[PDB]
Amino acid sequence: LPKPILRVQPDSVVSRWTKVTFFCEETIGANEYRLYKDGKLYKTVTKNNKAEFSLSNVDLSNAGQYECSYSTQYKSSGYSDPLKLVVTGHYWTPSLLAQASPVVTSGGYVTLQCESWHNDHKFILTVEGPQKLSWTQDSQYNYSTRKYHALFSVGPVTPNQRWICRCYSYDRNRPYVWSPPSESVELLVSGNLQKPTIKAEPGSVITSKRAMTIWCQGNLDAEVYFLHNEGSQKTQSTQTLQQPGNKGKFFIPSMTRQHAGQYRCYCYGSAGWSQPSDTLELVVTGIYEHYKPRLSVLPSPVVTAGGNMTLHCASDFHYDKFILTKEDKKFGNSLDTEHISSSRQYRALFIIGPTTPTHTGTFRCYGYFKNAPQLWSVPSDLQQILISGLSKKPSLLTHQGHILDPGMTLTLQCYSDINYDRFALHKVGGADIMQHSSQQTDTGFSVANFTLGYVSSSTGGQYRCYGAHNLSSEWSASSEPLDILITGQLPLTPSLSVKPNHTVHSGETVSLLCWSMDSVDTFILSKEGSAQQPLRLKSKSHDQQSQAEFSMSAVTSHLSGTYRCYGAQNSSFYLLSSASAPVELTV
Amino acid sequence: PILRVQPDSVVSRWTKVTFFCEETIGANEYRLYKDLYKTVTKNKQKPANKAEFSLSNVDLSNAGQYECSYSTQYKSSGYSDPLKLVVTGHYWTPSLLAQASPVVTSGGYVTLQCESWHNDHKFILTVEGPQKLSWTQDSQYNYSTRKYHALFSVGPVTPNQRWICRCYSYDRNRPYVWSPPSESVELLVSGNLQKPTIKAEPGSVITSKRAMTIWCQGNLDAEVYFLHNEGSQKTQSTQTLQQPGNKGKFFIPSMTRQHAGQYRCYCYGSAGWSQPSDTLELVVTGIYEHYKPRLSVLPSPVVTAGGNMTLHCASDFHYDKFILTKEDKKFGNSLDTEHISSSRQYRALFIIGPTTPTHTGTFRCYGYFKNAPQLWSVPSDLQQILISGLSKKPSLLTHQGHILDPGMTLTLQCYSDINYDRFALHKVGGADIMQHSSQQTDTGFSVANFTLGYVSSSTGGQYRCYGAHNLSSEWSASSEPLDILITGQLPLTPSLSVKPNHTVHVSLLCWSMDSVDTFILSKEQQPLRLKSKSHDQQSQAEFSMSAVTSHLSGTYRCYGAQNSSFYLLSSASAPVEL
Ligand SMILES: *[C@@H]1O[C@H](CO)[C@@H](O[C@@H]2O[C@H](CO)[C@@H](O)[C@H](O)[C@H]2NC(C)=O)[C@H](O)[C@H]1NC(C)=O
Ligand SMILES: *[C@@H]1O[C@H](CO)[C@@H](O)[C@H](O)[C@H]1NC(C)=O
Repeated sequence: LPKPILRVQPDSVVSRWTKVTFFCEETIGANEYRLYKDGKLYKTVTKNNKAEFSLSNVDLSNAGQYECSYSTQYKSSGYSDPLKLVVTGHYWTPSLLAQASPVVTSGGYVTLQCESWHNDHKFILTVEGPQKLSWTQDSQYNYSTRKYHALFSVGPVTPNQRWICRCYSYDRNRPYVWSPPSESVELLVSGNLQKPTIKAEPGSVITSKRAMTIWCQGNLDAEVYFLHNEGSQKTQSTQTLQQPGNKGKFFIPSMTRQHAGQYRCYCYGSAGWSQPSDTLELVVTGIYEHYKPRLSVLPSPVVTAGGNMTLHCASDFHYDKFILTKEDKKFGNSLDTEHISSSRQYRALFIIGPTTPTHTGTFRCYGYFKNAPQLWSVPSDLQQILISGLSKKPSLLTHQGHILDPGMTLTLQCYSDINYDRFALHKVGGADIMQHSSQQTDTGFSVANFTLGYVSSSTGGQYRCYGAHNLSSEWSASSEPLDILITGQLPLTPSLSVKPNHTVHSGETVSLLCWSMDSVDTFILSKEGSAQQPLRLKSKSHDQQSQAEFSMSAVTSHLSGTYRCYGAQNSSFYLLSSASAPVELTV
Repeated sequence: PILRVQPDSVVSRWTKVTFFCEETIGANEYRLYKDLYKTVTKNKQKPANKAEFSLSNVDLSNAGQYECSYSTQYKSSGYSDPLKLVVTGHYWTPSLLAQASPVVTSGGYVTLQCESWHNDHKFILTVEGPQKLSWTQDSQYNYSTRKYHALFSVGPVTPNQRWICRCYSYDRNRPYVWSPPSESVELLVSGNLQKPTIKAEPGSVITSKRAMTIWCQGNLDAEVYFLHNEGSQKTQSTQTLQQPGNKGKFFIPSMTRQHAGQYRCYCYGSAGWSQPSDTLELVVTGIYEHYKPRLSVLPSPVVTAGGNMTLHCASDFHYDKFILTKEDKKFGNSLDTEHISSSRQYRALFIIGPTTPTHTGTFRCYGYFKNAPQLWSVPSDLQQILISGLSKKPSLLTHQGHILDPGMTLTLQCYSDINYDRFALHKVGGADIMQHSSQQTDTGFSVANFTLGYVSSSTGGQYRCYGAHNLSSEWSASSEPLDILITGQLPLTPSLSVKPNHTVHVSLLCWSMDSVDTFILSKEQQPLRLKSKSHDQQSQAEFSMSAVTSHLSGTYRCYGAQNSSFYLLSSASAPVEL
């Protein structure tokens, strides 16, 4: 019979009072297995090819050499190579933990629990001060954690003394006398002096794994600043930058989940403790990366001053609440998410009161859950809001004509008699807003180049322009609407007709007509170099053909003539048909 | 003075006590202050110089803090060190007090002390819940206060259960026979759920003895909101307005010292406790009304956008710090007070970075001490700041003429081509700024009439004008300066002369024997300035024109002025008609 193999989990060197299991692996199938400890029968396991020997809570006596044997009814033969099980004792140093938090109001108590691995009857808590205060407690035994502990209630805490606690344990009459001390647990006292001002230089919202600093500047007689996280964390700083005034540095290399939450600066000085700082809430983003939210604005990203505006942030994921932020700073408050039964979206409408110039900026929305208020989602694609104002209306004129072809490039241009430092272009129905600086032309007024790429079907619409000053943050009023029309998209093609003679006199009249057998809702007259708004007429169909009369009264030589006519439908108000054969009239 | 008690400060019940107020000086009257309680008058006619305050048969109500004052008729000054008078009861009912504060972090302990005046050996602390938790402690005896007490450490506190503690006392040999309970002390748990938003409708800064409301709106699954003052106070509200959402009402009839400090809203609901609200700091003003501070601005109450500006608030009293407020809201932070050794003033300079339109408003400054950060002084006389902007320059014209004499009323008028909703007038060197509504004249531009009272010597100066829009908070640029000149202030009167002919188809001269620095020509129009060259001890000035037109025909007068006052003119000069 082949020799068996004995395994141990965990490793052969185990700490005291920890469960261990002996695994006896054998390829043959054995009716029973026998574990021999130091040459004596210790255990016997029957059935279940591998058998286990569980030794929960290993004591010092259980340490030694072990052997496993496997047996069949017909024969047993093999003894395994012995594996030495070694038990390691525990340290005598006790553990001192603020059972609630180091925060204490003046004249109050904070409960501290001191645990250790001693059979010692009594524990001691001492405070580092001119007078030495001691508390003596008996050791209680917790059967679940298998550890001896004792709770202390230090106090009453006076706001003039610095409280640093250390724990000791001993027995009354044993040679080893006292145990080594625990780690110093310092209490945070809510004094009566003036509160320090806590700030965050990068901001209160930081993406994960990035650096940030937390500084609180308080009284000039301070000595030590404490940065207490409400997630039960505490950082201590003594060396503070003296210039200018007392400023306590707290640096975090990379933000994680354990660094988010509310923070308060506690301050001890020459005149005692001080009132705690304001609750600065830190927020770590970059979690929940899969479902990025999306934000949009109604009715337009540019609204008049003092008007209704509703921002809409929704996500396919079941977020609990949505929070809006402007720039890197929090904005407004949190709103619950509403589950639309149809669109499968969790919605939240950020209704805003009468608009103010302060609302102008860059908005983002985040998603998070109630159980983790400081763990936000990935930021959403930014949505820029620009509230208009009551300044003088700039003018938006277009080189190269209104009605364009796909193969030409349009560069929009906005100017204003008032010296505006910056101009903004907006397309009605769009979301993005383009901002360009203004250059001082020789005529003395500002001019902004708004370059636009190759004209495509999307480019047609309505463009408005706004002005602003450098120091100012309030934008101007809207500029007169600008209709950009795109030709050559609709298959239908109209035909043009002229009523009278080609050579009309300086006072003659001409009613022209463009008609088409195919259905056309509106017709548009175009002039060569039509920098002017083309004339739009609805179409009245006497025959199966749609037609429209563009009457001309008291024509002049400047009006050389009218050349092409275009068709349009109600489905797309500003996407025009192809051109009609040109017709040149001469006055 | 020193206040003595016989017997000791801790007296048995129903026993007579006497207060001795010993003072080396002789005082006409004595006043005992409890927490004015009694007054004995001895106008030195009485032999003894010390007065007694007999409190026969002391009950529980007499316990508290006591102060004695001694006064001379001409002055009173001294308060004595308060001696805590403790009355000891014999009854069974115990008292339960949160030794620190009801605030608890989830999974922690809060120490509660239960004291009583009985010889009961054991105390019990019970929590009001479905599961019954009990703590049994032996009574420790304090020999100083002669009262039996026992400390309890309730916990661990779970953020899912509502913790309401009541204390009982009993005897060891018999159980189930408890004494009546103490007042229910409910712990405030710092949960992990979403934090409520705490607000104050009137504001965070309120004058004393006035009413205010504190509302915190949190989760819609809440049940009870707790408003905990960091001065160890707690208000509980259950009935909340359902529409719209859960809103907890907290009303205070009159604000006092005990209502100031930082407040936080703790919230318990169906899903457990929640993180406490933000630390809303309440401040009660109207205290220290004796020494009102004063605030001023340099260089001018109207500065250009993005410029240096320093606000100066000082007071004769030794305040620790000064705080600036805009409107009813706090602004900036606190600044230490600097004791100027010469002017006996405690100074604080509020330096402001590059100006922003948000700084436009109404500023006040308060004084307070470090030991009481929420007890501020009486508000100072307001100082209004109006930051200018980059809008189009308005125009400033004056009906009824520029140069006026006293006993006349001047109505200033400011217009601008841009539709401005509101106009503001400023006088260079002044502090106040006048704001008027705008009138839309038929010409298409806005116009504001700025009425000025009876013209006096002080009223002369330099007035500027600014424009604004309703929705906007950014003001316009400055309007061209307007110099107002006052006639009839200097006794000397100059004379004018014309050389050629009465009927011109010419350099004029205004002369004065007395020393005169500058001369001012006036048209019966922007006045003309002439410097004086002193030939033969007389001052004179020639005004050349190099050309003449029909419009220039008129009556021209000259006034005198000195460098000491640029806008205080002399009396009128005899007319000369061209
Ligand atoms: C704004 O755009 C125009 C063109 O889009 C710039 O230049 C003018 O271009 C037209 C024809 O394209 C010429 O007839 C003009 O003579 C050009 N003007 C000048 C001054 O060269 C114009 O310069 C742009 N503005 C700025 C500040 O770059
Ligand atoms: C066309 O115009 C010419 C002159 O321009 C005129 O003589 C002629 O009669 C006109 N004919 C018609 C048909 O209108």
